[PDB]
Amino acid sequence: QRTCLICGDRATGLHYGIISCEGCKGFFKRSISNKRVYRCSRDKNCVMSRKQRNRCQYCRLLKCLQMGMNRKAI
Amino acid sequence: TCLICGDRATGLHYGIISCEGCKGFFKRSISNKRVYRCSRDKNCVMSRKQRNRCQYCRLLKCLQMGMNRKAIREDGMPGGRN
DNA sequence: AGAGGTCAAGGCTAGA
DNA sequence: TCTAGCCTTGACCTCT
Ligand SMILES: [Zn+2]
Ligand SMILES: [Zn+2]
Ligand SMILES: [Zn+2]
Ligand SMILES: [Zn+2]
Repeated sequence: QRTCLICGDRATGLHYGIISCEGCKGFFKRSISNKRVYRCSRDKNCVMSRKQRNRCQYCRLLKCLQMGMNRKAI
Repeated sequence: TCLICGDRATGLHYGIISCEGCKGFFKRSISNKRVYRCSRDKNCVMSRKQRNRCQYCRLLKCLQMGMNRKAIREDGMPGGRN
């Protein structure tokens, strides 16, 4: 019963290097494959939870990379 | 093809085959708890260029054809599978 | 397992 | 106001 290193949601195994949920797995895949560049509309310190992760793409991706998700896979 | 207005369907939405218009209309009608009223004989015809002439008959047609109110999520989370 | 793919949920905001 | 075309998302799915 392990948790996503990004948002704390239930994790389903390792994805792109680190334990994570299906949401952050899918989010990271789409951000890298499509070369998306996000920007925080606030203070670059947005909360990452199941209910609030979708409210800032920039901080979500930043967390993904900081926690160790490997872009090289794609 | 949309079961409500005949417009081209984009897939299943809230239970039945429907277009993006009726998809969004049903979502807005349920989430905002809208009550509409018909200004005629509660029998307005539903087509692409006419569905927007009576919100009451459009919503009644949505429910008749099987659009499910329970398909709007209380937690408001997107994606996944039902 | 852990990649990539599926496709109906909800989100955004032009255009009427 | 409201509409709907298009985008973003994620629990399952197939594939390597
Ligand atoms: Zn996560
Ligand atoms: Zn942020
Ligand atoms: Zn329709
Ligand atoms: Zn009517």
